[PDB]
Amino acid sequence: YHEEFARAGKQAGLQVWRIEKLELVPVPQSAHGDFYVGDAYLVLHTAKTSRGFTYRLHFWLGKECSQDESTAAAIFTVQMDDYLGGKPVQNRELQGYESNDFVSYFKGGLKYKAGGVASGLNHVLTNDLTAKRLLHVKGRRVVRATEVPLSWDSFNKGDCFIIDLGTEIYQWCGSSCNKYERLKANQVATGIRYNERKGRSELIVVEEGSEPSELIKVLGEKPELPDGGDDDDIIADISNRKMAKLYMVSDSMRVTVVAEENPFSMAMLLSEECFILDHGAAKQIFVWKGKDANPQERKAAMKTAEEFLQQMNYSKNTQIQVLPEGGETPIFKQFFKDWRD
Repeated sequence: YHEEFARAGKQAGLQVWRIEKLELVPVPQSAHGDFYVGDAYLVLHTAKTSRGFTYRLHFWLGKECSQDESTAAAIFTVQMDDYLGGKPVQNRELQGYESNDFVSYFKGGLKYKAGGVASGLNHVLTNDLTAKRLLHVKGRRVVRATEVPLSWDSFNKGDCFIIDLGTEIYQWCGSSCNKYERLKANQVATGIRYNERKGRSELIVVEEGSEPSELIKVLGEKPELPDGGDDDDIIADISNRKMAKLYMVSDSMRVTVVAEENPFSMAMLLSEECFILDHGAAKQIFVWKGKDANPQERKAAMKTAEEFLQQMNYSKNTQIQVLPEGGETPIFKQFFKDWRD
């Protein structure tokens, strides 16, 4: 019913919408990758196949968005899903914990902008040039630029920071950060100048201990810098250990174990029921919904999955992927020894 659903999934490519006071508002192509820290988004990826149209539906939740702001995103995803006839694959995306597939849609990386709809902020593209902000650039695999308070308190020796003053962008490189971190932060700074300023802006690379007068004017005198925190985010352990479990959901919700170790057999998946493939140790849980399974139980898959994490004492930041029968992902299918299409 909401106007945009009519625009959704018509042709191949990526479509980003931001939930603005219970309404779907498109996010322009240039703004793709920028997400407000206090907002909820809907990301739809359309793939053309011979005949077929394959959908990868994602709902991104901001760190500062409310419980009710999060609820609206979940409803919109359910409405979008049945609007697309239960053909799409749904994913709950959490800020700083989003999946590889979601991450792969934005080549320049992710930009976490402070504020949101409550601060009156828009994705409406502007020449701008009046901007004053600070971006903390972190991550080796995935480049994440986070909007941090524009002061020396945010700073650390081991990382790269981008001071965006509008007409000029400063790439502050910490004394103890390597070549890879410098290049990645540069790509973000080049991204602002070209994408947001149209190349009018000027890029100045700044070294710690050598900051210009303009920088120390806004920021003030530079004090001692804390040693760069080593994030060393958890990386999947490679072994011959079979860490996945197969569960069947029996309506609150009751989980019954099907298989105590992967590889699973395709026959275990019954069209009459909803299943949970647990790979919680590797940060991923999958909700497989049978074609002849109860429709009310199918719609509550996201809620069922969140309850599963809580019951099995997993982190609330575990990746949730909801799959319809026949719309299984290559990652889900590979847990099976006898997968047949």
